[PDB]
Amino acid sequence: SMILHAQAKHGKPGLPWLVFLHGFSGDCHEWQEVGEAFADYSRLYVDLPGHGGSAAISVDGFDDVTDLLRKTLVSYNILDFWLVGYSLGGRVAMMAACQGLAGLCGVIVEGGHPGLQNAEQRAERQRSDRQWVQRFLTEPLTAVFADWYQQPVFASLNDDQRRELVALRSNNNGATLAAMLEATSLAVQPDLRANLSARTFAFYYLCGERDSKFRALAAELAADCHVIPRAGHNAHRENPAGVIASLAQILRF
Ligand SMILES: [Cl-]
Repeated sequence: SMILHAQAKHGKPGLPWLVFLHGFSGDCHEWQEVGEAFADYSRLYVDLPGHGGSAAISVDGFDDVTDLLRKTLVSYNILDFWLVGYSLGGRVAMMAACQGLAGLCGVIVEGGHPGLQNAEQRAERQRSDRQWVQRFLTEPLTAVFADWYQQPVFASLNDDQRRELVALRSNNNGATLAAMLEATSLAVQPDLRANLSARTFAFYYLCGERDSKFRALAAELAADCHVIPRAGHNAHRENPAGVIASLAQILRF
């Protein structure tokens, strides 16, 4: 059966694995600047459905994604690991941990939304996301991304940072990207605050000093929050030395 495309790097045999999950439009290169600091651990850089080398892999919902995740982990023979997810990757990570994974130590989430709290909020999100879908599904990505990185969550960016990101993300497939966006929209995602608060596994949170929206969301979660200095929503991209120190504080204790 099919499994997610991933890049594996081996570390010491007695340490767990660091399973890294990128955000929307990203690929398995997202966490590599950070991940490579943890030379003694094994690392698995995963490509989510519709991204990188997993572009052709199609999913309907989160269930399908977490089934691909369970199967990928089994193929790589990962029995002991941590799930590290950024934003979209952060949400598939929380979703996967709550459904249940064999040999999970803990989940580290960076700017991952734990879910909307009412049917009205979900209705707004579904409307706004369906707009984005058609935009990715038709229009040139190079133009769609220019608007994508102007959303309130990316406010803290300067135009120089924004130019680079639009250039990096434009190298993608809009149809597969749109199908993923649809399948895992925050509108369809349950409110996992209860399941996380149940404290079924170790759970940590990171977000940038400048990520006002997710700093706020963290206050609602039963988890430690590491606040990355001089960084925004994608804090590992702006301050990797900061994010390494935070992950090290957690993993090496
Ligand atoms: Cl990003």
